[PDB]
Amino acid sequence: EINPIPVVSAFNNGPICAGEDGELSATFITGASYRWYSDATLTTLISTSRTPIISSMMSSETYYVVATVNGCTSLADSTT
Amino acid sequence: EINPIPVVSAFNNGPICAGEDGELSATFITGASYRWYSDATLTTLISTSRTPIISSMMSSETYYVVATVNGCTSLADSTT
Repeated sequence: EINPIPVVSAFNNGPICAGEDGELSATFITGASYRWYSDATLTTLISTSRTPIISSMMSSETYYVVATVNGCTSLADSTT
Repeated sequence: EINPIPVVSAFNNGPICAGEDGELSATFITGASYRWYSDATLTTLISTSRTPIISSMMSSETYYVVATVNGCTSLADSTT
């Protein structure tokens, strides 16, 4: 059985005002797990949710997402 | 049948102000049960929920989580 590699895209709420809670989201892939990272090298894990909430953002920041399907991992996408 | 060992990660709401209700969460594993402990030795059980609520926290505290799948237990993760 040769499994396909899933493709996932990342998104956000558009510009947000400092002090507000930012939200991240990603495309839904049936059966996929998701992992969000703060590092470009994917070494620090933030959360494991399709749509995590980031409390009290005071400054611009970037996030990376990897989706996993049937043991196969997507390339990470990113959003700012 | 040889079952895999599940991997579960723990999270929280980020810094919270004293007197507020803190929340814990953990990665979702399909079919897993969850157990949260207050002790590093996993001897005191707090709750059995993926996302328990901790009322009125007045000080920093740490929690441990174990997920169980098909009778196999994960290593405990932790969050502060």
